[PDB]
Parts: sequence; C-alpha cells; structure tokens
Amino acid sequence: ASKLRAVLEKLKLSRDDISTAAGMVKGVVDHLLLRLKCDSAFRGVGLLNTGSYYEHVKISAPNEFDVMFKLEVPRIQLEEYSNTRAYYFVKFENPLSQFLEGEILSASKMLSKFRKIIKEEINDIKDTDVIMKRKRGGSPAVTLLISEKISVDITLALESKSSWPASTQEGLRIQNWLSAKVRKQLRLKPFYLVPKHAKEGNGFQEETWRLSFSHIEKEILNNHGKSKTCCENKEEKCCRKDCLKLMKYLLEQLKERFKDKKHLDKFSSYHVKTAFFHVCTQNPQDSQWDRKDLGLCFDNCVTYFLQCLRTEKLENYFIPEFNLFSSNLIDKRSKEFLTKQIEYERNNEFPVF
Ligand SMILES: [Zn+2]
Repeated sequence: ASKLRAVLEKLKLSRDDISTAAGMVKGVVDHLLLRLKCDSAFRGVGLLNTGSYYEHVKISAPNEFDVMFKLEVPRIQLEEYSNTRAYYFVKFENPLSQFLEGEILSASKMLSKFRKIIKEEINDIKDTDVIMKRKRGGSPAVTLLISEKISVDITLALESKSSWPASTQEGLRIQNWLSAKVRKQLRLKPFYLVPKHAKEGNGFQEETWRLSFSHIEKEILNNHGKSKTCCENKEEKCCRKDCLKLMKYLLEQLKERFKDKKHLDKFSSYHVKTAFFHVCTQNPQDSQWDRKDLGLCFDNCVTYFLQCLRTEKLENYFIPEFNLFSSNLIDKRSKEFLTKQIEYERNNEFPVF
C-alpha cells in the first residue's frame, strides 16, 4: 500500500514548515483573551481544556488554524428547537443580560460584541500585522489573517458543566471499543454550544445553538485504542489516525477539483470524522487497524462512507437521531454525485492522491 504511505509522508513533512506560524497564532490569541477578559460579560472566557491553542480542520492547508473560545454559563436551561435534536434555544441580574432577546440568549448579539471587541483590538495589535477578514457570508466565527500567510478562525462557544442533553442518552457507543468505564468518564466532561451557521439548512436567522463535542472527539483520537498502550511503542503502531487523515484529504481534494461547481459545498471534515468514528466502533480491535493493512482499513473507511451516501444515513456520533445525511440537509443529487466521484476514485487507486 505504498501510495497511501507516500501521500501521508507528504502531508506530514509539510506540517512543520511554519510552526513558527502557530507561535504567532498563540501570541495573537493571548492578547485577544486578555482584551476580551476586560469586558464584564466576557470575563469567564478561555480556551478549551484540549491541551492545544488551535486545531487544523483542513489538512490540505497547514496555514489555516481553528480556535475555540469557551464561555461558561452556570445553571443553563435549554429548550430543544422543534425536534432537531442538536439545536437549542438557551434560557436562564448577571452581565449576560445584555444579550437577551426577550427570554433567550441571542447568539447574534453576543457575536456582535465579540467581533467589535476583537476588531478594535487588532487595530492596536502591535505584534505583527493582523487584519480581520469579513464574510460573504453568514458564518459564526471570526477570521484573522496573520502576516498575509496564516489564517485563524475563532469560534465562540458556551460551556455547560451540567449533564449532557437528553438527545445524547444513546450516543457515544464506544463500550465495546474503549470501555463503558471510559464512556462514563467522558460524559462527565462539559458540553458546548456554538452558533449554527453557513449554513443551517434553515432560516436565515433564528437564535438557536448547536451542540459541540469536539473536545470529546479529540480525547478519543488521542486515546483511541482497545489497548491502553496503542501507538505508545514500536509493536502497536496502528493506522487509525492515518485513515482519518486520508479520508479528510480525499474529501478536500475532491472539494478542490469541483471548486466552482456547487455540488460538494455542503460536505465537510465533520461528515468524514463522523463516519470514521462509526468505523472505529464497528472495528474495535487494534488488530483490525494494523499498520500493514493501511490499504484495507482505508478501503473500509471508504466503503463505509459510500454506504452512508447511498442510504442517506450518517448518524451524528453523539446524537443518534440527528442524521447528517437526511434529505432535509443535503440533497440526494449531491450525495449521488459524491458517490460517483468516490467510486471513481476507489476504482482507479485514488488519482487525487
Ligand atoms: Zn493506535
């Protein structure tokens, strides 16, 4: 399976060029947090306990960073929006009162202050040239260009240390893979809520918030083996992380080839990551992920993704009644098209690589 390992080798030696870039990101991020912490409403702002400032959503694009700011909201009350099991109105004199539209927490008012505070603060930046970058349109993040080289998306999330919403009751089916002990410990961690956008497959603007468990995703990815010592020695170097990379890259490359067509606009690394986690769940033994079976394992990842497309069924991994592939969200023609692109790619030993 030399081609896949070739591709990987390329992706990795590229992940080193500007990690002086990450150094810049960290400095900007810290100035911003200190500025945001001056405002009474945002005093509890901070990074997620993930052991990192940033992540790379796009593995094609090392210079694009993703950052999350968390804001704890104690004693939070959620109202589930219309049977969509992932979107919620937030309800509860505290400083957050200024973001109330009536009874509910308004995302657009909070983001409004957030952008303005940030936008003024990079005008006085004086570390390196940092400019903002507007949206055409609609996104919840904030995007900065550092040194006309490095981009950072900043997402603001609400943190709740309450127990997880009922819609997750039957989620995170990792019992036969990681232990049920691990599941229990995982669900004791906080959960997060982010502004939906670009786009919601709705709207355009109700003030609902979407659940996020990207901190839980990260933790399983770094502790992903049946064996407590998976990937910690030369004898147990599995290919689970490599398959996710290849899948993310496969989607990205196809999204590039059809850049100015629109058929793949609604597909992202979240679908790939979600399918991947299902495959992990279905193939729980480390021996099913032996480094020497890189080709087979990837093929499984691909054929599992294809079945999801064909059957329009991709369950959110934490929220099982949320279908990322329902016709309500992605049109069938779009899935049919991605199916064909992907079948083509499998049949030809992956030319996009
Ligand atoms: Zn491993």
